[PDB]
Amino acid sequence: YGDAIPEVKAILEAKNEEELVTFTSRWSAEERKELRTQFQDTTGLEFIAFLKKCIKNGPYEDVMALGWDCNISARVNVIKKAMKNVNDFRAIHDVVLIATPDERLKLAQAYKEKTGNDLLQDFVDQIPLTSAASYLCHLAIRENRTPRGSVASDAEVLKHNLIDADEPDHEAVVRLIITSTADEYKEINHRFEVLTGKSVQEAIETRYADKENARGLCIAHYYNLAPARAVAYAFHSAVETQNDDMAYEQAARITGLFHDLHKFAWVHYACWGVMRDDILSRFQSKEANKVNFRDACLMFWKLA
Repeated sequence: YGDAIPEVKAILEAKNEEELVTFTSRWSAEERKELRTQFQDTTGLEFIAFLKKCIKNGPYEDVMALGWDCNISARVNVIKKAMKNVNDFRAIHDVVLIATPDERLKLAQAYKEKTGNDLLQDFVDQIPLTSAASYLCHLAIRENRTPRGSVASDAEVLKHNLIDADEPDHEAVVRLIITSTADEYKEINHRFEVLTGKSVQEAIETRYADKENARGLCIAHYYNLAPARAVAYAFHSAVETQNDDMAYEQAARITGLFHDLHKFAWVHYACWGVMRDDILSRFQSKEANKVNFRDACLMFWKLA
């Protein structure tokens, strides 16, 4: 790290976003953490804040700042930003839906240590229970997965609420999905497809006109099938977003949080296209804070 510290300090001082990408590519998660520690010991500067001070704000900065951090710290930062003003359910969902029970516990602990408040209590105070999106937030952190031995009837509950009913029972749908074991859910999913001739994704996206709602339910659904499939869907949802500010914001977060943990998202993305090719095609902005995002994104996903 002795040579690498002055190397990256100089890259940052030059605002050389291109070289920052290639520099970052050299290091494992364990090495990034060690490098930040030594960087601060040697230079007196906390690495992430210095990176943000040097690199102009936007999605390129976001992907780098999230990607260089420890994953749980990154998640805490994302939740706080998401809840500061109008709740950004897309960001909260990414954090709490794409999470093992242990990741959930570690997030709760880190969030309490950082903010002095329990995550669940902040959800209680700041997220009224109305929409599917709101129920996903609360139930994701409250409820565990347990077998029910009712695969046929659970598939019927999904058909009834997603397709047949005048209005879905949002809480019942969220509870069903969030509390399903992976084994039972694979079976529920198949039975739903047989019963309806539709994918669960299609049924959700047809029913829920609010994009945050539809997206969050699809993430929870896909997580049950495979964690990296939820990540692939979320990435797809970013790619197909017409508004560049939003598409790049979402892609930066998803990449920063999940590029290592869910490295095989590209396997599941193949449903929609070749992930490498779509990153290249989609992220072509000339805006200064976006121009180098594509290359950062490819690097973090090992698709360069």
